[PDB]
This record gives sequence, structure tokens and C-alpha cells, in this order.
Amino acid sequence: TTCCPSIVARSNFNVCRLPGTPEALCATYTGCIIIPGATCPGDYAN
Repeated sequence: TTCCPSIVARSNFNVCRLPGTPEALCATYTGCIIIPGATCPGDYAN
């Protein structure tokens, strides 16, 4: 799960999904963390 530290970072993460499609590129590019759990850390919840 593509846990992003803000709603702007997730919005930017999903614009990352338009060109740099693969979800891991979006993590490397908008400073988000793809984490095994199905929910987000207290400090990385959109």
C-alpha cells in the first residue's frame, strides 16, 4: 500500500501514474512508501 505523507503527495503520486505509471516509480519520485499492510502509518496517511 502506497502510503504517501500528504494528500498533495498522493495527488502528485497519482499524476506520477500518468507518465511514470509503475507504482514504485511514483514512490521513488514523490517520497511515498509502498508498505505490505493494507493501511497507512499515522505519519503517512494522505
